[PDB]
Amino acid sequence: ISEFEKAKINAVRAALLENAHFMEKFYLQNGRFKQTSTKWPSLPIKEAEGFCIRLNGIARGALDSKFMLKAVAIDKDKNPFIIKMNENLVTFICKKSASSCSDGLDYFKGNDKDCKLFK
Repeated sequence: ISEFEKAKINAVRAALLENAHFMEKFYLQNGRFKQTSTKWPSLPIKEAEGFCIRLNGIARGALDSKFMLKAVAIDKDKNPFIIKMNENLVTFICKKSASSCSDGLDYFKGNDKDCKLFK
């Protein structure tokens, strides 16, 4: 049970690691220590590891200092949790849903429940 969580989380969180680089752009922009480092990560992930990566929430692209990074399980049953990426390099694991999968892989979902801080 619990092993599934961390394994599945890690898997799509690897895809969110792409988003960790995307949000890292933000880190590198907001905190420029070395100017020689040019950095443009662009998220090509819409779905990965049975979860979907979408830009949704406060924005749908880099606008302010906030970077919308969301991974939602296509199947909220096959996968009870959701993986959300915040600019703090932090993951939010919720049993709730924080968005929807526009890829139209197989299934859609809409449930709210428990949340968790993953740092």
